[PDB]
Amino acid sequence: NAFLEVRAGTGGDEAALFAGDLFRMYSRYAEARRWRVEIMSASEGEHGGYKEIIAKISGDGVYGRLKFESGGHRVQRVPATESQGRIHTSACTVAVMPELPDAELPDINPADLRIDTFRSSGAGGQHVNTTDSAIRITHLPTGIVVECQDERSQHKNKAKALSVLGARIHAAEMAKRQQAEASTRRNLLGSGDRSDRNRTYNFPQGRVTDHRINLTLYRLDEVMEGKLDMLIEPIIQEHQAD
RNA sequence: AGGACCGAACCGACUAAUGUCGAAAAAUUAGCGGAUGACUUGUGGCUGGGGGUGAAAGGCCAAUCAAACCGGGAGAUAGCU
RNA sequence: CGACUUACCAACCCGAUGCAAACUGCGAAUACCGGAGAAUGUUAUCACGGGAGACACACGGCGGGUGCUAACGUCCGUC
RNA sequence: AGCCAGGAUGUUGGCUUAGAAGCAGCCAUCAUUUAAAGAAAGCGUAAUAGCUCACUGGUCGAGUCGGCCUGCGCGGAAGA
RNA sequence: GUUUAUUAAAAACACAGCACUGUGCAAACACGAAAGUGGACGUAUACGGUGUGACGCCUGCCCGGUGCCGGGAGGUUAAU
RNA sequence: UCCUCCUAAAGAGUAACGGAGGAGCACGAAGGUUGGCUAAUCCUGGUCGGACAUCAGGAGGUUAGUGCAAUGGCAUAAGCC
RNA sequence: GCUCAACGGAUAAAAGGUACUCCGGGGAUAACAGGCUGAUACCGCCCAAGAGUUCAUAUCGACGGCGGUGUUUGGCACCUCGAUGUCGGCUCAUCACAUCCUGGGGCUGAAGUAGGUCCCAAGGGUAUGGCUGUUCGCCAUUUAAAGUGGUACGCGAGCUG
RNA sequence: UGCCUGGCGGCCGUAGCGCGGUGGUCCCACCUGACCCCAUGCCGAACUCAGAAGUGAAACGCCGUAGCGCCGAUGGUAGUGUGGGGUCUCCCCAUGCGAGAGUAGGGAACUGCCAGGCAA
RNA sequence: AUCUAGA
RNA sequence: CCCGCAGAAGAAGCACCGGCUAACUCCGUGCCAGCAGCCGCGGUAAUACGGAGGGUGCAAGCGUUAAUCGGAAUUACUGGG
RNA sequence: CGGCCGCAAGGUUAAAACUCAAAUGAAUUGACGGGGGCCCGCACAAGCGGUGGAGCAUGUGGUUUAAUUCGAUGCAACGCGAAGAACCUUACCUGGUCUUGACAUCCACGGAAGUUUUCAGAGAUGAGAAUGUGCCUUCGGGAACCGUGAGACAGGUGCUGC
RNA sequence: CCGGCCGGGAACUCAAAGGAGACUGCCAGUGAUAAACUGGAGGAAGGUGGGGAUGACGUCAAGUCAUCAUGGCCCUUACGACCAGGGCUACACACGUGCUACAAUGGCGCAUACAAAGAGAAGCGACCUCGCGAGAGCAAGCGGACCUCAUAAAGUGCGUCGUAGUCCGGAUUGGAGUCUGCAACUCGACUCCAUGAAGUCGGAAUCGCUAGUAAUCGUGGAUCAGAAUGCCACGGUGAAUAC
RNA sequence: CGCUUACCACUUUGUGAUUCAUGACUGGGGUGAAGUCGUAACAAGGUAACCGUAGGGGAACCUGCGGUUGGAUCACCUCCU
RNA sequence: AGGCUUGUAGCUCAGGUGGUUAGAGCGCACCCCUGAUAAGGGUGAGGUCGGUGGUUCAAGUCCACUCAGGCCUACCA
Repeated sequence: NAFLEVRAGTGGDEAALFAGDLFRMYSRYAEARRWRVEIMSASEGEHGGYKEIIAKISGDGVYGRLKFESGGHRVQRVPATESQGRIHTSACTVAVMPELPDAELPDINPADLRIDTFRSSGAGGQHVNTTDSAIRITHLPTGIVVECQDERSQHKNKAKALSVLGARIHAAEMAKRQQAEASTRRNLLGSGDRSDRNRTYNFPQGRVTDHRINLTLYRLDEVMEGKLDMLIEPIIQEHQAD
């Protein structure tokens, strides 16, 4: 499965209105091969279409069919918000991120946990001077200690020092996963500007050129309702070339 | 000139050691702060106990103070020892 | 809207087998109330009157709650 | 129970032709030679090979193997 | 500068300065059953109280609550 | 404070900050008496009507009802008219 | 005529602080320390699917089981309230061994050098500084090694505070 | 006294359900009609009256059959009073009492008082 | 109130 | 510094070509690749990018870069506001 | 920033890196003003009947499909191109078939054109069988048609109305 | 034989040709004694009489390369050509223009009146008969001022229904038809019989219209074998309003 | 010769002045063929704009006080000029 | 750890006490205004009321049971 996510680039009104019409294109493509498409979030534009539309597509090998659409898509047409009638060039950017499911974020294995019970500091009287009532727990494979020294009994210090320990293994993992989301998305989502990045869509000539495998399909009605079979297929051939 | 500076008398009491049945019911020895001032001091007054006085700590009021001391109600009361 | 099949869960009834302090179509020993009969017991029994103490219990046997079928623990019953 | 003994075959199986053959799965789990033995447990393989095993003969030659009811023991069992 | 004499000398207290408020003098307020004395032989540039604490840049919004103040209509209301 | 069950050891009684639940009312009739009656839940057939309204029959025999918590009861009925 | 409901009802009518405190008492009842216990803690053992290039058992071992010690926070409140000075440091130690080093072995997924792990062994040895009152810990740099503990988490009629 | 039938019982499942037949001269159940006594939260279905033509169907009774209930030993086991014992949160021994379940089986009742019909 | 970016 | 010898024999690149600036068309790409002193070219028919042909400048040199002055009467005294 | 000045707010004196090939002044022709004046229009006001609600006809978008041909898409597209889609038209799809071709000129040979008829196939088509062999004379040929051969090509309702 | 059907006649209606006609010609006022405006006469008509064609320089990088033509590019055993079936008519919906209605100034039944403009030969098609009706048989005429479509309808008279989702409305459907065409299934039009739904003047907004206009009523043509509620034209009746 | 004295070079400590690097964070500036919030300015720019200064405000800004024309409309009332 | 109090449309809240019926603002969908967007105007849909089980004729409500969020308390030693 995959996350198809189309952010609009240059031409912030027009390419919003066009990112509507890439989302309808792969929308028309996923309905052809019978895949579930679902708009998880959609920031609408000003005059139609979207500034970003991240929509999970599930199905049967969605990622290998659609991993080649990440990058820019430069759009030559006369716009809708054009009262002088000249050509304007814009761009949309697409990313395709794979499914990547979840596993249990803490392994709460207390055989890894060095439980350090020591004497409390602060106030208490003769109780502080003698009872320990303070606990460091050290998750050894991660090196995250947390010291809970809150209450008089050490048990309600220890259960707290296992709750906050579990939440810090959980948040310190979720920053690795969430760190690697935008680490890869930035590399795939281009700079947004029209320097050609992985296709064109040239409506006055009627032509489509994917820069790699310099295809020169003149279709543009056989592309704008799915039917990009001839678009993708030589790319997967010259991707199984390596 | 100065609630100015350094410093004895003088007033005080930040620090350490000694002393803790001591030389002393708060001292000594070596240092220490103020030292013409809102200073300090002699002698005589004046305020009296739910009252005094307090640059205010519940501090001081005769070695006693979150209510003096003495005599009385009184042989209080004591489910406590 | 005719209808469709199933690698699939499963009510009642049927047969077999278990559990229950707050289940009983069964049901003890003991205990308790009552009457009859000896024997033994310095009337041990009861009612009324004077004087109290005491109302902090503890462990061990058994039947239990509770606790971890922990405690020289804690709470009951009986000895 | 020992011991110079013997202890295969097509089945390099077809089968998932990536190897599996006795030795990662499927599995069927025939039958020959027969004094007798299996279309098979474990190592070594990349799998082979290689070392072995239940069984069958000689001689030696007498009991031998494994359970139940049990009695007492042993280990598990380390402190200031 | 002052401070718990006899375990605390400080960041506490006080201070100059600022503000709010009360007081028209037989002053408020205080000590006094009371006469009376202080305030002050002073009179609002004076005096008492409360907070804040030189100096510099400043001191925002809330009158619902609890006070204080002004009002006096209507209701309730004492002795009579 | 009170009611019901269990603990509570087959009379009664019996503790715990033991386990579970209710009460601080209702009713001039839901009281009395006489007379009459018998459920719950399923199945079959049936107008809209339905798994669940009313009908008829059958199975079943108190799994119902009892003004309200639980125990004890209750067809001679204490339940219904 | 009373949610006199704290329901055998003290009033017709009543909230708090005291680390400024005081008195009468109690170890009838708490904080420290000892005790009995062992939930918790730490340390062993059992079975074994797996992890280890095949291989359960060099090494780890899930789901579950059985015990030891009296160190931890606890349970109980048995001793002490007509007083049993309570943390850390300093000086001084002393025992246990479940050994950190040194000494002897077994296995190894042991070529060597170096290791891992397990058994025996307590004779001696076992840091110096920064930070924090700190124990603990983090860090720097050593070392053959920087052991875990009992001793009122030893030691104030020895010191400090 | 031999056999029916009705009432009132005793008794309370060895007695009650099933399944199979069996009776109508009386008795009983049905059944006929519903002026009127009387009734219907509608309805002579039930309750009440006046009857007998018919039927033994339904019920009621009787007889038979184990398919079920049901009753149920003997012996053992469980518990357990009292006294001792242990390898103690549970067992044992001596001793007294002794279940429940299941088994062999038992079993489709017995019995009075009166009244009517029969054979005597 | 606003009307991006290719004479 | 002179003769012989012998054979056209041993001897031409570099920049530019849209306006400024002398010198043009075709093909290749299609805001890409790229150029550029400024103005600006390339968005499918490019005298501006790359190659060909042709031309233009200069020449054993040609171009870029760097530095100075000039044009800049854009530091003005000559010679400005 | 540094100095000086100020109680402060601040003032005064006064740069640099960097960025862009512009910024500016006046004046002109327009366009625009929720600036002015004068006019105009079914523009409003004055009246009449409607659309939007219903049902259908028709066009369009959207969606669907194998194809739902292509174009027009404020005013100035939407009963428009279309003054008329069963077939044809038809350009679209599915399936069958053809390639100098359904369409024209050349070159070469052959074969009058024309009629009639049968078999297969959805049909295009192939496979045939009859039938006539006439209009001018180089008469190895003319002129109307027709089949084969390759090449010059024909063809395109393919693309750009930027 | 009351039929402009016959003799006949050239008045008139009409038919086209040529001509006259209206030009601020006339008058008064008013105005810079100027253009011009208001009113009045005459006049069928009054001041561009009512209508139409006729579209300046330019504006939209407007529309069409699919009417045609052409630059460029492209395919040229294909995107070219032929053939049969399908499609351009699909249907969760939205928008535009229309047609029919919601009724009683109306529906239905009968009798009856009053036009213009057109089209017609591999056409229009009488007459007569048959069929309930679309239509079918023979068929006269006419390339037409004569013959044919072609009964004009709203109108008027007389009944009738009495405000009902109805004798309103006509969708939708079922059955039988008829025409044209080789062919009516997707997908034609029209008739007959049964069917009889949504609909009771329509939200916010919104359009056309100043006179024979709006509104309403019927008719004809092109396209065309058939197939319009569209387009193009024609006449009937015929308003309110502008301060 | 030696010794000594004064002068003085390297060198060493003290505290500064300056410039050059460097610095967690921070203030404004510039550019960017797209973003968010508004519309402050250009017409009387829809409240005339702008200068100084003060106060407030998400921001352009808004408001006060003074000033300038580098501001438009003036047969709309009314009529005397 | 207890004790008290939230959970209702896509978001923010009433509705809960008081047992029988689900609303508001914004958002969203559709149609007008507009050259076009915003604003605006007209029309509309949208909930098993945090999941679980009882009582009751009936659970959004009433009692347990939790789950996610919030505040308070957690002291003398």
